[PDB]
Order: sequence, then structure tokens, then C-alpha cells
Amino acid sequence: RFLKVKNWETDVVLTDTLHLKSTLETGCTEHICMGSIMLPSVATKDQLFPLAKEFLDQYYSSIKRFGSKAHMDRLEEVNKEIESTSTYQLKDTELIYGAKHAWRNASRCVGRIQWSKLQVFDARDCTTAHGMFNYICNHVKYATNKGNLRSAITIFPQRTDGKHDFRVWNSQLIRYAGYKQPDGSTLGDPANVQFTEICIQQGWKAPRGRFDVLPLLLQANGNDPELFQIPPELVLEVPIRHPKFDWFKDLGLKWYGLPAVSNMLLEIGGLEFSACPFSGWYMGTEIGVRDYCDNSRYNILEEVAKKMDLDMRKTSSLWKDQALVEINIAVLYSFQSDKVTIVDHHSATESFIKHMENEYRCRGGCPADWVWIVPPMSGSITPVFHQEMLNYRLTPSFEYQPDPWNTHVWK
Amino acid sequence: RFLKVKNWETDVVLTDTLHLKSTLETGCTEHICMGSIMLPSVATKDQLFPLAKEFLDQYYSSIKRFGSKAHMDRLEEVNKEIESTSTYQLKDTELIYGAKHAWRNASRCVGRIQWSKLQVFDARDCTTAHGMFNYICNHVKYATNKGNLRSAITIFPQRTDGKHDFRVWNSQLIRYAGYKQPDGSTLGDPANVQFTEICIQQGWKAPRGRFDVLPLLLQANGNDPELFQIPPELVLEVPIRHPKFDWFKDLGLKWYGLPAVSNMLLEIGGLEFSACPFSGWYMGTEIGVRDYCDNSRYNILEEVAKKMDLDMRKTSSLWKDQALVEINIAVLYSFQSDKVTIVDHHSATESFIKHMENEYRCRGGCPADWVWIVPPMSGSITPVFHQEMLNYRLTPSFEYQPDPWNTHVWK
Ligand code: HEM
Ligand code: HEM
Ligand SMILES: N=C(Nc1ccc(CCNCc2cccc(NC(=N)c3nccs3)c2)cc1)c1nccs1
Ligand SMILES: N=C(Nc1ccc(CCNCc2cccc(NC(=N)c3nccs3)c2)cc1)c1nccs1
Ligand SMILES: C[C@H](O)[C@H](O)[C@H]1CNc2nc(N)[nH]c(=O)c2N1
Ligand SMILES: C[C@H](O)[C@H](O)[C@H]1CNc2nc(N)[nH]c(=O)c2N1
Ligand SMILES: [Zn+2]
Repeated sequence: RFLKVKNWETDVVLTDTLHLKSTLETGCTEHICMGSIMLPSVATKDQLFPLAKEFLDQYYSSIKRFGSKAHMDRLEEVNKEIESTSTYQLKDTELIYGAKHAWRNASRCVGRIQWSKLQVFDARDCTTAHGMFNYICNHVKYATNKGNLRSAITIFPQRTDGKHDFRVWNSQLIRYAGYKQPDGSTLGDPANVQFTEICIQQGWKAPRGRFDVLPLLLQANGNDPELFQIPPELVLEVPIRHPKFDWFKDLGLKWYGLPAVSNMLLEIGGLEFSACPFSGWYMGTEIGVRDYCDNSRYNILEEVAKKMDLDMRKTSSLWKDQALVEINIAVLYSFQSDKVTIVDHHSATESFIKHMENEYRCRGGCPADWVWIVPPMSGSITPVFHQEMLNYRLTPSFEYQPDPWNTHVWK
Repeated sequence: RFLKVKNWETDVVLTDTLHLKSTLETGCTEHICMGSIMLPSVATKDQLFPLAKEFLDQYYSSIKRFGSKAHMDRLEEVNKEIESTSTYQLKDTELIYGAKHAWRNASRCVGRIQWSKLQVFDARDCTTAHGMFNYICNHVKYATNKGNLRSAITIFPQRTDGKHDFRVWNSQLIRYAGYKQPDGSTLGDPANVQFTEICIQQGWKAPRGRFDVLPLLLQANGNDPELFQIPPELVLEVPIRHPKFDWFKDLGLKWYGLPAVSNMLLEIGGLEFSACPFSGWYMGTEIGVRDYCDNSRYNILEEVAKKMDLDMRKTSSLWKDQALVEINIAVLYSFQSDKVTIVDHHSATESFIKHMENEYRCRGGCPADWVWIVPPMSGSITPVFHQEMLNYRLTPSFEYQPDPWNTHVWK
């Protein structure tokens, strides 16, 4: 009931008691581990108050007023509001605390050493798609900060009955279109082919090219979603060059500077924020390994290896591995030379170990998903590979949610 | 109760029912996933018969005689022997079946497409350390097969009371010594510094160099263990060269051809084989990534990157990654050019996906430990990265066991 996690490169042993405060379930049982399953698996007024009290108890505990008068009054205040409306409203402080701790609790996030430096934009007064566009544009501008990227989240009104949901239909605020071809192939980003066509459906005029920034499909108060084009001046992009290979420019690669996830659900004190786009900055491998080299994405290992004059006949020449490293040197160099914030997997994973030490010390643990914390290349030459991590679900949290077009009663 | 595992690079969905036959526990619970914990966690006559019946039921099921007469007679035969001796003895057939299915069931093993091509050497007649030496030498010779490596296991007598244990004290039949220095550093292999000194304790005359093949410390029928030197002609080694870089020979690296794990416990039908060295062949990354580049092992990234004239100032130059790929190209090339069996992580992981398809089809599932199946480099450009895997414990199995020197009543 006081579990030990060991690092097998440093022999450092940490004791986890934070998992006792864990609430939701993992998918694993005593007889089957599901730690590599990608997606493991209205709310009534009765269930709502324990969730609110639990959250308020940790909130007031964190500002050194657990069990105090202001705590008990707010406890009764929220209870009374849950009796009346069968929901309640967070204080601006509680909202900022909740968001930061959702990030703090995201066991799949290697970036969490930054969890308390988070800019929270309260968009709970938003009522229309245009207001969402406006809030999102200001989020992009702020977070991007001329390349000195700043972490931020924008929080649209919480779910109520379920039929009045705020949703950003994009998976990320900024992402490249994907179109299939006549010859059945794919131009742009295969990840977003379905979404790219939904925009064409709702009325997008697609410039059927490669790195075409998709419009925003924004759903406000449950209404049908509406298209908006982010001002191109708000969309910072990095042309990808290599510090040694000058043909690398000929590759004509580029990526956007701001990773801003928009399809996830923020849960705070039993309250559900179905539109909560959050952004930080990229770890290089996200672009150079997954975005550029997944077979189901841009899949550029073919071309890079060609131009490097690599033995592509035998699988065992490791030509894929060799081209993979060159690609990630190029992403890092291009972002850094352009003064666009980026972190390499070595710096980010070292920081996560240091983050883990902090959390075990000042918090009793750090929920952590090894399958996701270890980078998609060079696993064991990073310190997280050798770090045992206990995964468990703490709240506040970021949750997955259905794509809105699979659930939305249209019109 | 009929779980689905998905591949997110092919969209292939497999249905697992084999996990229903799972028996032992995983370490995970509904509230905490331990899938990245490295080591998760006498036997009486009462517990022994269900374990034997369970094993015999799958054995006779596999030779198309489940519930037949020979099955029931052997069931009664084993029951009667467990009544008499409070243990029992496997038939040679049952022993070969059990070993193969222990390998088949090893969820951390990416090599299991070969699980049924396994040479089982019955050493249950062995009584002394010298007999162990003899059996082990024949295992080495057979398995090595002039470089056309052949998988094999040698199975010494099963545990009885507990104080009469056969143990190979080496972690692997073939491994390099590790000695600390006067300046507190380490020569050879830091992994085996403790074991290397135990041999010096029991009487080894160490040639205090780098790639010094350790002697065998063999414990027979619970007696104190005894040193034996494997004939050097039985120890096939590969000098590590690169197909492009001729300074790579100057590195003077070499590794042994035969990975042969000797410290694990084979469980068959509740019976415990505490000395069961098994060998196959290497996946390249084992040597080139872990053996050569773990900070706690040979740790050669420093030197390789130096000789490649790599920007070692910044962490973000990915100089570690770049030297890592060169090292693994060199291991593969050296083994292949020497006609010593080796598999690259691309071929081995593709084979494991194909192995998984077979097992889900003809067996209802394949227990698989993603944390261990995904190679220590180039994770996501291999197909296992994108393969959801359910981990669960099937028997027969290979189990970890204490190091014998922490448990052995000496003299
Ligand atoms: C500040 C720099 C940050 C870095 C370097 C970083 C890094 C990462 C990376 C590499 C992943 C893996 C995602 C993938 O492979 O698809 C991830 C996941 C995640 N990040 Fe962070 N992140 C940062 C900021 C944030 C912020 C500000 C939040 C929330 C406010 C956040 C919440 C999450 C969540 C919830 C996940 C899990 C997503 C999932 O399960 O699919 N991250 N992060
Ligand atoms: C024939 C070619 C084989 C290949 C390419 C292969 C590959 C591997 C690799 C790369 C690992 C990870 C080990 C580590 O990283 O330390 C592993 C683990 C393992 N292998 Fe296989 N192996 C082969 C044969 C065998 C055989 C013949 C057996 C048993 C008879 C076996 C049983 C196991 C077990 C039990 C583990 C898990 C060890 C642990 O949990 O520490 N393997 N294998
Ligand atoms: N779609 C697929 N599955 C799939 C399902 C779910 C997911 C969730 C991925 N969340 C994206 C994400 C989440 C969190 C962080 C990042 N990055 C970042 N630095 C940041 N953003 C914002 C702040 S930091 C990116 C990803 C993939 C497929 N894969 C292959 C063929 S289909
Ligand atoms: N000792 C450490 N922990 C640790 C604890 C336990 C283990 C178990 C590793 N089983 C070695 C092994 C097992 C199975 C396969 C291989 N390979 C092979 N191809 C084959 N052999 C035989 C047939 S195939 C190798 C490994 C490491 C440390 N790591 C860093 C600092 S300490
Ligand atoms: C099957 C497996 O769970 C899936 O590929 C996961 C593996 N680990 C990952 N880790 C990160 N950071 N991101 C991912 O998309 C994935 N994908
Ligand atoms: C902490 C973590 O469980 C540990 O480093 C594991 C990770 N995955 C591994 N995978 C393999 N094949 N071999 C290993 O030794 C390890 N080590
Ligand atoms: Zn688990």
C-alpha cells in the first residue's frame, strides 16, 4: 500500500503513496495488464457533490486552508448550488487550480515539470462560435509569443445537460489538411483526411496542397459547428533545414510551432469542460519521428534515406534508423535557429525524471505512463526508459472524448 | 471478457480469449498499472495436483487426446505419484512440450515466432557440478552450431525440498567479467562486477581485462557451487567492425554470439526447474544499444561519437542518437559478415506481429509485454510500437528467481 518505483540506471528508489488518492480505474486487473491499450475504459446531481467536495478538499488543502471556515462555507455554497441547479460553478481560482492539476496529473505527458506555469484563459462567458474563434485566436497569439512559446489553456463553458456542448472539432487548433488522391494515395497529413473532408462538407474551400492549415470547426452551446480561418499571421511555421545536408531544404518540409490539443475533455470537481484547447511546445520527436515518419502519416523515411544515399535494399542496414536521426536533428536545428521553443527528447526526459523526484518528495508520487513517456526513438539512451513508473488516474484530469461528429445531433 | 487489441498502423483488430486461461497475477490492479515495474510480484502436495492436472489437460489437448484414456491414466498416474512422493516426474514428451510453451508464453520475448523450434536437452539425470559443466558445454556447442545458431534449453533436475537445488550462478552461460578499478571506475562489464568477484572469491584467477569470459559457477543438488572454464573453442565471438568507418575496428569491440540465459526458473505443471539455461540468438539492439550504450554497462557512446567528429557540446545535436545507429549497423554487419545468426529489430518485430496474428488465430491470443517487446531504439518505426498488446501470465512459464548467493545456505 506504499509502493516502490526504482530507476535501474541510477538505483534511485522512490516510494509512492499518492496512488492511494487515486480514484478512477486503469483498465488493468490483477490478471491482465492493459498498459499498452491506446484508449482504455450527463452526470447526476447525486454523483456530483462527492466529486466537488473531493476537489474542494484538495483545493483548500493546497492554499493551506483545509477544513477552515472559507473551506466549509464554499463546501456548503457548492452543495447548495448543486441542490438548486444540479451543477455548480468554479471560482476563477478553482478553475486555474483545476486546470494546472489536470496537466499535473496527465500521466502520458512528459512535459509536466512546467505544470504550474500555465496560463488559464477563462472562456466560460463564451456563447457563440465567433466568440470561440476570438478566444482561440487570442490563445494562439498569446501561447505562440513570437516563438517564445508559453503554455496556455482556454476553457469554454462546462457541459450542462449534454445537448449544449462546446466543442472544438479540430483535434488540434493548428493542423495540416489531408486529402486522398485520384490514385488512392494521400496528400498532406493522412491523420486528418476525415476531418479535412468534414470541413469541405460544412463548406471549406480546400487549397488541396500539403501543409494547408485547416480551418477551425467550432461548436458553441450545442449548435451546429461553424468554419473559421485562423489569421495566417497568427500561425507560426518553421521551415525544416539540416545543419549539414543542404538538400534537406529541397525536402521542403515545414511544421507549425504550436502544438495545441483541442479534442480532449477537462474534468474538474465532477464538472466537464468539453472544449478546453491547451498548448505547450513540441518535443522534437513528435514532429521528426511520429509526424514525419509514421507509416500512416507523412512517411518521409523513403525520401530522406534516398537523398542520404543509403543502402535501402536490406532491412538490416538500419537505413530507416539512420534517416530517422537526421530528420530529428533537422527539426531541432530548424526550430532553435528560428528561436521557436522546442525541447529534445534528452532534455525533456531528464526533466521528467527531475519532475518525478519533485512529485514523489512534495506530493507522494507522480502518475506516469511509461508506454507514452519513453520517446519514440532512442528509448534506452534516455533516463525515462530505465525509470519504473506507476500509472494511476488522479483527478482533475484530461480525458479523451468521442469525436463530436459521431455524437452530435445535427441539423 | 473477450478483449480487443488494435494495431494503430494497420487498423488490424484481434480478439483475445486466451487471457481467460490466464492464471497468475500481473501486479496491476483496477487502480494502478505496474506494466513498467521490472520485477513484479517448497510447494506442498495439495497445491501440486491442480497444477499438474491443468498442465496435463493442455498437454493432452495439444496432442488431440483430451479426456481420452491415456490422458485419464496419466492423470491418475501423476495423482498417485503426487500422493506417494508429494511430487512427480514429467514424461520426456511432457518436458519438451512444457519448455516450448514456457517460451511460447514469455510475454517479454519478441523472438517467439520460433517457439516450437526448440531443442530440449534433458539433464534431469545430472547429479554433480561436473555433469552440469558437461551438459552446458554440449548445449553451447549444439546451440552455437558454427554460427548457424539453434535454440536450445538444458533442463537440470527439478526442485524437491528446496535445499537440493540445481542452480547455474551465472546470469548467462557466456558473459564478460566486470572489475572495478583503483580509481573506482570499471573495466569489462559493470553488470557482472558482483558475480565476477564471487568467482574470484570461490577461486577464479581473473585475467582482469575487458572481454574476459567468466567461468561457470555450477551448483548441483544443493551443494556449494564449483568453477568451470568453458573451452574457449566453444565460445564463438564476433569482432565488431563497421561497413563504412574503418576506425571502428580500432574501437576493438567484440561480443559473444550466443545469448544463453541461465538464472531463470522454468515452471511446468507446478514443477520447478531452477537450472534451465536456454539460448537463442541475439537481436542486434541487445548488444548495440543496451550492452554497449547503457550508462551502467559498457557505455561507449562517448567514444563512438568522438571518432565520428560529432557535436557533443549540445544535448540537442542528437549526437548520442547518431552514434547509437552507427553502433547497431556495426553489430549487425559484423555478425552477418561472420555468418553468426543475428536479427535486426525491424525483422524481429515484424516477425512478432506475424507471430501475434498466428497466436490470436490458432490460440485465441498472445500474451505480450509492450514495455519489453518494443526495441530500445527506433521504437515507432517498428510495427510493435503501434501494436496494442495484452499482457497476462500463462503457464508453463519462465520465472525470475533470487540470485543463489542471496539464498544458499553455504559451507
Ligand atoms: C510545455 C511543454 C509540453 C511538452 C514538451 C509536452 C510533451 C508531451 C508529449 C511529447 C506528449 C505525448 C503526446 C503524443 O505523443 O501524442 C504529451 C501528452 C500530453 N500532454 Fe503534454 N506537453 C507539454 C505541455 C502540456 C500542457 C500545457 C498540457 C495541458 C494543459 C499537457 C497535457 C498533456 C496531456 C493530457 C497529454 C496526454 C494526451 C493523450 O493521452 O493523448 N501537456 N505531452
Ligand atoms: C530464437 C531467437 C530469440 C530471440 C531473437 C529472442 C529475443 C528476446 C529479446 C530481445 C528479449 C529481451 C531480453 C532483454 O532485453 O534483456 C527476450 C526475452 C526473453 N526471452 Fe527471448 N529470444 C529468443 C529465444 C528465446 C528462447 C529460445 C527462450 C526460452 C526457451 C526465450 C525466452 C525468453 C524469456 C523468458 C524472456 C524474458 C526474460 C525476462 O523477463 O527478463 N527466448 N527475448
Ligand atoms: N490517431 C491515431 N491514434 C491516436 C489517438 C489519440 C491520440 C492522442 C494524441 N494527442 C495529441 C497530443 C496530446 C498532447 C500533447 C501533444 N503534443 C504536445 N507537445 C502538446 N500539445 C499541447 C500541449 S503540449 C499532442 C494520438 C493518436 C493514429 N496513429 C496512427 C494512425 S492513427
Ligand atoms: N541488471 C539489471 N536489471 C535487469 C534485471 C533483469 C534482467 C533480465 C534480462 N534477461 C536477459 C535476457 C533474457 C532473455 C533473452 C535475452 N536475450 C536473448 N536474445 C536470449 N537469451 C536466451 C535466448 S534468447 C536476454 C535484465 C536486467 C540492470 N540494468 C541496468 C543496470 S542494472
Ligand atoms: C499501441 C501503443 O499503445 C500506441 O502505439 C502508443 C504507444 N506509445 C505512444 N506514446 C506516445 N507518446 N504517443 C503515442 O501515440 C503512442 N502510441
Ligand atoms: C523501467 C523499465 O521497466 C525497464 O527499464 C525495462 C524497460 N523495458 C525493457 N525492455 C527490454 N527488452 N529489456 C529491458 O531490460 C527493459 N528494461
Ligand atoms: Zn497494467
